[PDB]
Amino acid sequence: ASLYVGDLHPDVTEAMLYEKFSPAGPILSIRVCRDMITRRSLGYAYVNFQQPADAERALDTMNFDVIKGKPVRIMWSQRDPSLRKSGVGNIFIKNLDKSIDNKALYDTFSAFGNILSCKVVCDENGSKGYGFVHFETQEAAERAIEKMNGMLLNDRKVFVGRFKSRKER
RNA sequence: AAAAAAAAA
Repeated sequence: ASLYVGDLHPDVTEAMLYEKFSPAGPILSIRVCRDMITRRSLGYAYVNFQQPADAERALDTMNFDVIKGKPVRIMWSQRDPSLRKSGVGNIFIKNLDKSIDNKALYDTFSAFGNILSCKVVCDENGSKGYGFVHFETQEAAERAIEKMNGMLLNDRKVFVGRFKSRKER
């Protein structure tokens, strides 16, 4: 019943998160991670629910909601970076229809299996064009590719390939 | 063109 909720605006507070998540169910605790001494926020926080059926509800309901201008990425807490660093179930999407946001991106790929974390990246002028979707399974990822890479999504043709970090790149 | 993230203070 622990949730990682990130992509937070450097000013979002534990109080604002409480007001945000409280509706999903009773909270055990909320904590926004900040730099040891400067206290500068680290752009993410833990939201601990009392009932996992609440944490799960909040995850399946408040995902992508905007706070102080930013869409929050919510996922089950998983402090071991191994999978993330190894992007095995992680795919890359290029050439998005701008009208395409996180939610839209989630719905389109969720069919292939459980996705751990997805984000359509945007900048001041919006949708920026691409994003990623980390599936819990590389079998899921394999099926996403192929069954999506190419075919037109919102008039536009998309490129779906394995993630490939900046180094490989 | 385009190639993310997470330090329980």
